[PDB]
Amino acid sequence: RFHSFSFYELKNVTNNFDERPISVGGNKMGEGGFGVVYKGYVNNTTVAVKKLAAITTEELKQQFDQEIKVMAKCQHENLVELLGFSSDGDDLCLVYVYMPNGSLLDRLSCLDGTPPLSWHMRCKIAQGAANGINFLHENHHIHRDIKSANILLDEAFTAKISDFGVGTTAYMAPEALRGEITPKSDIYSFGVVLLEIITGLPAVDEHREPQLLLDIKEEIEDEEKTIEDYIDKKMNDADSTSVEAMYSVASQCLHEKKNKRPDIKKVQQLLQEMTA
Amino acid sequence: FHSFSFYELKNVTNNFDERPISVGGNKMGEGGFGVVYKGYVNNTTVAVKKLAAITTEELKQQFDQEIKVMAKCQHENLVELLGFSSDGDDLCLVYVYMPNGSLLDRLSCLDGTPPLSWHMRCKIAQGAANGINFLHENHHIHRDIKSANILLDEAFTAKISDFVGTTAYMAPEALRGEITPKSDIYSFGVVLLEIITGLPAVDEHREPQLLLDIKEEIEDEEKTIEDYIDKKMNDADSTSVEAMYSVASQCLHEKKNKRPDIKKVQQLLQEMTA
Ligand SMILES: Cc1ccc(C(=O)Nc2ccc(CN3CCN(C)CC3)c(C(F)(F)F)c2)cc1C#Cc1cnc2cccnn12
Ligand SMILES: Cc1ccc(C(=O)Nc2ccc(CN3CCN(C)CC3)c(C(F)(F)F)c2)cc1C#Cc1cnc2cccnn12
Ligand SMILES: [Co+2]
Ligand SMILES: [Co+2]
Ligand SMILES: [Co+2]
Ligand SMILES: [Co+2]
Repeated sequence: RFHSFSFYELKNVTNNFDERPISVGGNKMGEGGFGVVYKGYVNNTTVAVKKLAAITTEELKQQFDQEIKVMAKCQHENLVELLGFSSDGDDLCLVYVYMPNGSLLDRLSCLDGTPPLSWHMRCKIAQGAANGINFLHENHHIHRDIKSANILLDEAFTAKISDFGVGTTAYMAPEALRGEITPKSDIYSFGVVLLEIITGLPAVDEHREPQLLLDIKEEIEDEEKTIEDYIDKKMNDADSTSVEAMYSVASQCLHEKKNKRPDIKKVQQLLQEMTA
Repeated sequence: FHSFSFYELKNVTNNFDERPISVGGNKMGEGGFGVVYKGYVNNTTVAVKKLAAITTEELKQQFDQEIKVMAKCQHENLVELLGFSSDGDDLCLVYVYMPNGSLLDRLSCLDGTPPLSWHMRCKIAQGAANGINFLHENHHIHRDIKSANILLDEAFTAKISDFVGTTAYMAPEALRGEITPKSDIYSFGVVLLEIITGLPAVDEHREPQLLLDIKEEIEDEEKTIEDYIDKKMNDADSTSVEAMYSVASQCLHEKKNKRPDIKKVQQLLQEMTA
């Protein structure tokens, strides 16, 4: 299943856990979630290495085992993969396969000058994220934090659902803001994600009206606006038909009432008929 | 310049097909008192403004005034007027087509074009400043300086164009009716903010709605310029970004006599490039 790494290999491969950012040539790509994450290269693969730091050194462990426990079950083309771990001396380390095209969020915003995603590619990424969510649901997992920053992209730009360390309020369904734990909340957050894919806009912008992307649904329903007004201008290949089809899916996902939202298999089917 | 027969530009524009170019028509846009069409003649891709109805002979006077000013405005950084057509009706002005469109469209990455790098943006700023400087040396006030009026050729060389004012770009004294080149400087400062941020000059749904108001926020230290930098560049170092922001801040001074003149702006952008 998992390759058992030794802490000292992981130390050597991250260049002794170089803390300088990769933009400068170091190995540190991120922080947060009770650990720092470093780019490395092991077993002929570029990898992401999360080294856990120290609150209560036993709850760290708790989280360490939990992640391995859940990641063991979750293996799918459209999920991020846990290569292995190290329970070895000094620290705890988790090793994931590195996705070189980053998050869907960064590419939608064209961070660092990457070219804009085409509509074809956007459609395929939506289908893939839907498939990964479907795997999570079929096997009785709730993601509880679906967002564009939790969708990574590999060399081929295939969607890989991730969960970096109760959710993100700009993506949260009303019932989830009230404490309910259900997959239908995942479907709602995914509807927000589809709005991001269509518009290229972030989910929340404090300096924008509306501040929340989901509210554009209202503006379109009250016919103060239309979807064409919000289409990302950074594509030349987007046809009105399939854009409206994706918007329909997203709108159905964003129903305030959780039992009126489609399940993930329904979404899958609608996104299929979108490009069929 | 070249005198065209009206039927020639009619032939070359597909009889002034008014459908937009995206539909397969020839209409590039709506400017001044006429419509702008794409055409091709004499080994040159051209933009043809056909003027329409406003008193008719004042139309002819504007036509003649444009030919007179553009006839002796030939510069690397200005739009190049190729010719015209005055036989009967209508009046037509022919310019050389700029295939990379306007700075506004490229800053917004319209139709999926890649984002302009920081280096390219700096060279475009310098070129636009050179065009303004040419205009000002020859005692011309532009009166409508905006990113939509900065075109770009195959090499991304900035070309100033014109087709009163745009309120998101206007200096306070220009809003009160004054006519001075110092207003041009203020508008250029807005353009520089656009180049830094990728943001449009006005956004009705944004706080603030006017990009120029970010200066206040930065000066009132509610924010920093790094908060506003376009994310769509990987080559923007903090030093030269802050340098161009300084230039834009000086250009945006409310007191017209406290703004630098165009040559000082050229010097400052120059030093920014190092
Ligand atoms: C450091 C790191 C830590 C954790 C995870 C991670 O995604 N863990 C994960 C945990 C649980 C679940 C499923 N559960 C969710 C909770 N829910 C309550 C139950 C179901 C899933 C899921 F993928 F399946 F979704 C993933 C990924 C990375 C990464 C990475 C990485 C790889 N390449 C790059 C390139 C740039 C940045 N990162 N990066
Ligand atoms: C059709 C057309 C007509 C006119 C002009 C035009 O800019 N005329 C102009 C007239 C006067 C002046 C001088 N100022 C003196 C002081 N006066 C108060 C203001 C005026 C200047 C100036 F360049 F010098 F600025 C320019 C450009 C075009 C174009 C075009 C074109 C070509 N390719 C493309 C690609 C995309 C979009 N457009 N486009
Ligand atoms: Co604020
Ligand atoms: Co001829
Ligand atoms: Co350089
Ligand atoms: Co509104």
